[PDB]
Amino acid sequence: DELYRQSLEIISRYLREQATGAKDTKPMGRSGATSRKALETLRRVGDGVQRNHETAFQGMLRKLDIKNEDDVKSLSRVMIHVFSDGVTNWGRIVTLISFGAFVAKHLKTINQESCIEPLAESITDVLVRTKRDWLVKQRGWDGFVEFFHV
Ligand SMILES: Cc1n[nH]c(C)c1-c1cccc2c(CCCOc3cccc4ccccc34)c(C(=O)O)[nH]c12
Ligand SMILES: Cc1n[nH]c(C)c1-c1cccc2c(CCCOc3cccc4ccccc34)c(C(=O)O)[nH]c12
Repeated sequence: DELYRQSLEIISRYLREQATGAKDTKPMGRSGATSRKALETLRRVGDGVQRNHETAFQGMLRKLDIKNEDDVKSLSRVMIHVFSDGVTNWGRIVTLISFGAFVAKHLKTINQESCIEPLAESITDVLVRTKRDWLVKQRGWDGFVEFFHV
């Protein structure tokens, strides 16, 4: 599943980098050129989403109890419901991933750096399960990068 693999690469890298501060230097798989600009776009736009929605993000983070990987999987119930309701557009997707980064940074501060990879898998699973046809119609990550271009 190449859309899943590329999406997990992009989402995983962004959440880990936000949480640790460090860029992951390891090589990308294929479509790495698109994955790179998608990461550039996340750093640029995603960082501002977290600032601009800080109150709402902190409020949702308070409502989440994440003690183990079973609780990461339980979150996916909230993620599917809130993300499935409403209009589909690239703003929804960048919000989904930016709140992922906001949660991963918290998970690192509480010594749960380990839940970050499962969190990224859940986010990617929800994104592709709910929006695969729309994502393909929009040229996937090439569409994401074009949308936020400039
Ligand atoms: C119109 C609407 N209704 N509901 C939702 C969700 C959206 C929506 C639609 C599109 C984007 C967003 C965003 C991201 C922040 C602003 O986006 C941009 C940032 C930088 C350059 C851009 C160049 C072109 C277009 C957007 C850009 C948000 C958000 O952060 O809250 N919401 C968006
Ligand atoms: C409550 C509220 N008020 N104003 C805004 C902005 C928010 C808000 C706060 C947080 C996330 C969102 C989303 C994305 C869909 C739901 O994503 C998640 C829900 C639960 C756990 C998660 C753990 C990791 C990653 C994603 C998660 C939206 C949206 O889709 O429009 N809005 C959100």
